[PDB]
Amino acid sequence: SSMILTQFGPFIESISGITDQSNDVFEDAAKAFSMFTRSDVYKALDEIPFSDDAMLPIPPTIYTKPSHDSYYYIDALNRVRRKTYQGPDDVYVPNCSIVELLEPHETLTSYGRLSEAIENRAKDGDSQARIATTYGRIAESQARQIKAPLEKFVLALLVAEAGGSLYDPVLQKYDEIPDLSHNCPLWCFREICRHISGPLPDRAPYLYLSAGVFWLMSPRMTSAIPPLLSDLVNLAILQQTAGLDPSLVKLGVQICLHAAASSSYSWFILKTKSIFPQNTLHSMYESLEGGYCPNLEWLEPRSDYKFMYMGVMPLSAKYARSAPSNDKKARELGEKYGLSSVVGELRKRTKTYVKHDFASVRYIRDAMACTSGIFLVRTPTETVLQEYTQSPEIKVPIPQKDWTGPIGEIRILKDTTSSIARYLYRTWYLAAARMAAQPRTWDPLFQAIMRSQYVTARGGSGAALRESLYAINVSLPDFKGLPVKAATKIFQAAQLANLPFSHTSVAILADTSMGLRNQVQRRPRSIMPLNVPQQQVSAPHTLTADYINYHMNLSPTSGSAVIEKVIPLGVYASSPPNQSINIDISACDASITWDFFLSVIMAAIHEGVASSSIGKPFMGVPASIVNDESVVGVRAARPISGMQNMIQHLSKLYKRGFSYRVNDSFSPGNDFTHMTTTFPSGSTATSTEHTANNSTMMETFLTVWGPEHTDDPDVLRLMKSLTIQRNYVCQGDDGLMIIDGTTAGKVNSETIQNDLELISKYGEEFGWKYDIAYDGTAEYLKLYFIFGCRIPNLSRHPIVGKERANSSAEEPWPAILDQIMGVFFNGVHDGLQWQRWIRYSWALCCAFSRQRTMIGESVGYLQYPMWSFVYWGLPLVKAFGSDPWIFSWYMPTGDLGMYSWISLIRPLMTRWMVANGYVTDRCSTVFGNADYRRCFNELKLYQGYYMAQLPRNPKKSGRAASREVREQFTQALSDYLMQNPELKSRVLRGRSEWEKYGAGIIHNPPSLFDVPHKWYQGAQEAAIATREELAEMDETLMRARRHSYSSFSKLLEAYLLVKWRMCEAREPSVDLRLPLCAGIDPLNSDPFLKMVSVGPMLQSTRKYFAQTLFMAKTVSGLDVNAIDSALLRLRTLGADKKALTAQLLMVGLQESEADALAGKIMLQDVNTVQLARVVNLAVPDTWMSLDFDSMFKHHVKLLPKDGRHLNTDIPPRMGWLRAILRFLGAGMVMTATGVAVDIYLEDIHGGGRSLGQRFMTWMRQEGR
RNA sequence: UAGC
Ligand SMILES: Nc1nc2c(ncn2[C@@H]2O[C@H](COP(=O)(O)OP(=O)(O)OP(=O)(O)O)C[C@H]2O)c(=O)[nH]1
Ligand SMILES: Nc1ccn([C@@H]2O[C@H](COP(=O)(O)OP(=O)(O)OP(=O)(O)O)C[C@H]2O)c(=O)n1
Ligand SMILES: [Mn+2]
Ligand SMILES: [Mn+2]
Repeated sequence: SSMILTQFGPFIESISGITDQSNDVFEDAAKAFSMFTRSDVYKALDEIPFSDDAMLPIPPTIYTKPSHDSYYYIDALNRVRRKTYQGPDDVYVPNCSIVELLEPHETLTSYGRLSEAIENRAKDGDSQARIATTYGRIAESQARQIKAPLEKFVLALLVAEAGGSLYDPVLQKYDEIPDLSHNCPLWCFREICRHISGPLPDRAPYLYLSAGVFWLMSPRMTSAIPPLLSDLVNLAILQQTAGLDPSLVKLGVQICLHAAASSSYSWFILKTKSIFPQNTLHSMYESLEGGYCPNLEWLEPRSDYKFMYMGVMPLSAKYARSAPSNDKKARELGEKYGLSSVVGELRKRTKTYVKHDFASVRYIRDAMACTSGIFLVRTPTETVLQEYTQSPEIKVPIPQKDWTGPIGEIRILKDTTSSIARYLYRTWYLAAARMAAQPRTWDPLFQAIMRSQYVTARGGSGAALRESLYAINVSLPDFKGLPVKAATKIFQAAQLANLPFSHTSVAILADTSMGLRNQVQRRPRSIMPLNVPQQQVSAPHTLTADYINYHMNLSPTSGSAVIEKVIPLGVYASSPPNQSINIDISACDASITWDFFLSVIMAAIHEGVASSSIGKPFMGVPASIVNDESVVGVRAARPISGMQNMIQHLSKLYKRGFSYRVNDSFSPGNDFTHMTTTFPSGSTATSTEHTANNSTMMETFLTVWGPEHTDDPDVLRLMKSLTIQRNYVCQGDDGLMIIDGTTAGKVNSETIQNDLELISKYGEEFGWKYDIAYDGTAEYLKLYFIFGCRIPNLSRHPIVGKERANSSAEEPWPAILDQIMGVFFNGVHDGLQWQRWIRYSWALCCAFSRQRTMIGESVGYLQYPMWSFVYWGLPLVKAFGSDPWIFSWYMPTGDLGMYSWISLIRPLMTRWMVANGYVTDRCSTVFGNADYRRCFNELKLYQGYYMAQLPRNPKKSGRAASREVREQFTQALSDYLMQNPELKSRVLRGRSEWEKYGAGIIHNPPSLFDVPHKWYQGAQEAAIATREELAEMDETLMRARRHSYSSFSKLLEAYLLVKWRMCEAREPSVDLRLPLCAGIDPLNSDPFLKMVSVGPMLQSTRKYFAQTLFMAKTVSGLDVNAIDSALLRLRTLGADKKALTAQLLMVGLQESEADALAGKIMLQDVNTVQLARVVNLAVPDTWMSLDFDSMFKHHVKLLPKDGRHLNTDIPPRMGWLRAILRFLGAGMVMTATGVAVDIYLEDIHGGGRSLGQRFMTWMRQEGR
């Protein structure tokens, strides 16, 4: 550690709260990090005096593996294939030797890549060589699934931990987290690597580079080492940052060692990934004595996902685990994978927890962070053959006699059918009828929005489309000479802009390009990038599904972020006396096929949409005539609407299937088109469509099937009390059945058990394998709940992992900084120990803040000041002589965050500056007699501040674009969007109108006329950048670093004029004995105190924020939040109604609607969150789990604590000020470590009137 | 070639 201490000494102290932070120390540490060689990190690791408790037997078979050759073969189709040994799954990268297939590197002599000799032979066609290349390429691919070299994460850990225990400001004592000599993962990482390198000077087992991956030329290396080491690094860091229990951590190291020990690391990891969850989470409290769980009320209407805390629910034996015991299967699983030692130890400990509290949920949490975090990987060929193969087993087919004759491509489900499809057809027909009945549906704007949905900078199988068209002799414009990426649906849009639907129809049957996705703890999944025509024709399906989800069921449309997965619902569902069944349908996409679902859905839509769409086109598609054979004998032609014409063509595609074109870059010679009946995932229908069928079938069960298949009085009662509108929440193939409890306690376990079994049997009837889980736990959208307590699953957020499906290289340097920051926020949302996490993050950041730059022998260095990270969100540990750890990780981001920490130590800063020579005669309103201008330039605070706001990736704009083709393109884009003359006309009105009532007031008028321009830029920025464009980006960051400044942003200089008074601590909003999120307990002071004082966010953030906008959606390309800002800004700038009416017309609204909304906007009382956008203030993501709405409303007093002040009074017409002011008060409160306090407006320098004009100036100047 |  002397090697680490000597080199990072001062820095270590600055991030441990012993000494102040400063850019000089920081940048020097950065330079030290940059000059540490890989092998030096292993040397540093050797200096560590590991304890015996940190050691465990390392399996010798981890080093001696067979040849890859016996693990592959060539099939009847000549494609290289993985040869199965452990079962159908055994398709991943096998654990084998690899050195025998390498050629030493020219320079890094001890490292090697795949023999170029082997590849050429493979490219020739040699079977043995192909096998070898494939294994070589996939093994490498498995190794690329990480953010950067493992040594950087390790080094930062060394630096951070060299600081020793941290003193808690609140608890007023040092934490007791074991030091590194007790870190078992680290010991393994060192020993495993040392054993491989052996007598070699190079200590790294492999090198993660740009030129690819290189293996250390040791006969001891294995294709399983990269995954293994990556797993150990994650555990190593968490044992120190999440305060994980070391005894548990060793259990996780064992599974991993067993994984590398097996014949296929990934396969093994996959087959055992439920060990920790099963022997802890899903087995808690078989016995229960005490503890408290939340008591929540689900407000009406349940669709709002809005809840209210009502105190605590005392627990007792009355609530012990009633769900079936998983013991048997659990022990079996352990026995089958040689892990019965671990499974047993876990069962033993789980039984010792007889009280529900912080301690026990922390144990579950700790247990679950130990699961491997690797992104499983296998060759494309295999994913495609394993995912587009299985077909649903419809145990009860829809009788052939139940269909009418054809009506084009569809057949009507006779209403005489006794098939369960009867009800599936009803829901969709009904929905379709109501959707097409809506006036909005026929509005030129809505149809424009729809048509813009799939016009994105993403792929759409462009090549296959261009050739399907060529087959009918139709050539698309090539826009030869444009600097935009051609494989964008945006490019596609332009090529089709001026072509009749009848000419592009054939494209609906074009092939589909390959697209893949690797996931943590899951198998890779293939994706279907549908083309514009295919997406167009899919509309009716998508809209009818949306109509169902919005009006007929209880469903969520969530993303991937924890902030949007409705946490409140899980707390409710899992709190006794409530119970929940976690439903999931396995092989969902393979389950939605023509034979049952699609052939019925198409018919339903096509018929329920008939009368309202009659005699009308839709989204570009024309009406037409189709052959009719419904009735027997009677065979005529039928006039169908454009909307119907879509279903007509879509039905044709759903019937034929999809031609998945597989170009496997990992398996030489594996080129082939595979036809599959699996449902498309890249379809705009996918998600919404699966959510609708889900709830529809559940409705049919509870309402029809169920009741008809059982006379059990209780099961019938339980069922009757369940409605899909109140008790069943779902998204996609995920379902959460919430059985509310009574005063008599919870519903009988045996009656629930009976119910479930009927659901299972019910699904076999239409080819759906329900994966039902009834274990006392609530699990929805990978969010884990128990007794009202949310259990973060850390294993799913690998600190070093990163998905990399394609062979393409990682993004140039700067890019990694955004990834590092994301790692930090995860740690916040996941509840890691705040001080330990913040310190490590500073280590990690410093370690990635410097990059070597080239300009042609002009070897300089790019360096981000420590201040840039603050701008990005990382809280300061100690600065300007302040006390240590006064800043919380809930500190806002950007300007709002800068204002907050600076406001919290204004005096401190001023005093410090003066005491160091930065004195002046001019008294600053904010910093008194401090020479802040000279100070902030010298500390690189201004520099860091501005550098933070610069693009972290190369810009492609500015590439030479021959004006003429440049105009042809944006024209086609325009035509696509401006298909319907009525819409264009709407915008032209908005324009001439704008020139009379709005032009001049603001300068950001959003307009549909901009979209074509934004679309072009998007297609541009999607293209690969040049080394030149890369040099330009550096120069930019480096120019801002040289430049010196005299102020911050106009907005921030305004916030600084506002002073506050921090007061008495708030009272608890929830019981302090109440577990809400494992990890957030009295051992994690700041996160905890904030949780208790501020309160948890009990409403769905998606539903909440949807209430802060006048318009939900707009044409893709424009920003709903932008539009909201312009309208409110015009109003604040005193613009006339007519002016707002003009803006709305420029974005697509019909005058009637425009004038109505404009008039409505004018008189509304806009809420804090919505109003604060006029000045670009946004609720920090980190705050999303807290009740920020209460804070704004009841704990940020704008009335000075001691009465009215002249400066504090708010001018009549400047009420909007109060909203901006609220964000500033909360910003300081949330940034201050400890309990939320009540902050009181103390002062506004030039007064509120001056402040308002100041903000108005910024407003009217945006975009000039 | 890399989707919603
Ligand atoms: N349409 C669509 N749905 C997605 C996507 N990613 C996830 N989902 C949906 O949300 C669900 C949760 O998926 P996961 O893949 O577990 O993502 P995650 O939510 O980020 O998991 P984590 O807990 O580790 O943060 C599965 C699926 O129905 C995506 O890219 N597109
Ligand atoms: N990047 C992703 C990931 C998932 N999905 C969609 O999510 C849906 C179901 O989610 P999973 O449960 O994750 O997929 P399954 O195929 O059902 O997994 P398996 O039975 O193990 O659960 C189907 C799939 O198309 C998607 O469109 N895009
Ligand atoms: Mn599933
Ligand atoms: Mn699912």
